[PDB]
Amino acid sequence: AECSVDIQGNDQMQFNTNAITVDKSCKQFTVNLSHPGNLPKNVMGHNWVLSTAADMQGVVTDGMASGLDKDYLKPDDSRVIAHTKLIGSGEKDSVTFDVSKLKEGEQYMFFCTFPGGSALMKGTLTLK
Amino acid sequence: AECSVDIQGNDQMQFNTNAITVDKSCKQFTVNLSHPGNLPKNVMGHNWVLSTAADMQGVVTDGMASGLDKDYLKPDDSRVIAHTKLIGSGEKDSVTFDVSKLKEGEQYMFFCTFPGGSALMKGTLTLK
Ligand SMILES: c1cn(CCCCCCn2ccnc2)cn1
Ligand SMILES: [Zn+2]
Ligand SMILES: [Zn+2]
Repeated sequence: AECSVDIQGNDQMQFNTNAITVDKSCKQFTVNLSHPGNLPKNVMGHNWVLSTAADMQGVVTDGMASGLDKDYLKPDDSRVIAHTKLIGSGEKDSVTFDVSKLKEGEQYMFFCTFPGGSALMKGTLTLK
Repeated sequence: AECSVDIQGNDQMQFNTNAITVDKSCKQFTVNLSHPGNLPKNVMGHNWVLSTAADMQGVVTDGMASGLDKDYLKPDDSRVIAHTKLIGSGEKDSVTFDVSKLKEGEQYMFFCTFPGGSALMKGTLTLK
């Protein structure tokens, strides 16, 4: 199954992968985010958020400053290329987005925007 | 056993108590901190740290800005009345301090200074 990827965030602040490759010839791409482990959303929440490498920092800072009610994202943060809901243990969220929103030779980062000082629940994303 | 208290911080960011009362007639007071649950120091670290209510904020901010090597405390933070080591799952640390360092009618706060989730692992402590 190209044009999708299953990804997990555990009670350890770990994504089960840190490099996503998106196939140049997908019209759309889907991220299937789950949470094993036993910790609730308010303690060990994870979302999967996509931005350019450059924007990641800003998106995170403004995101944490948005609070739990906003899934730790700034409302209408135009830097956020795509994102899932914030999930807790045993929950499950998907996000599909147009691959046309991605550009060749750019660094993208995926990450979780839930609080933790110097991080980071992060990973790279890239076309191919 | 007055003049001491056993206190736990779990994989949930929860101290097992949030109000400590120090007996006016103890010469010294002892806090026995332990960590049930399974998560390592670098994920779910807990220390027990005591300051005035006033100082708590600055101590926490400068503490998180100190990093894991410094047990998330500012070196020689003179606002820190007493503190334990930072511990992970299965670990155990105690701290004794002079009750003379406490003053009647003042709000004191105990807290973990590890970089948090939704809000802070707080509690109160009072002379009586
Ligand atoms: C993934 C992990 N996180 C942070 C999980 C919080 C861990 C809290 C540990 N802690 C906080 C205060 N004392 C101990 C955000 N997204
Ligand atoms: Zn997370
Ligand atoms: Zn802690």
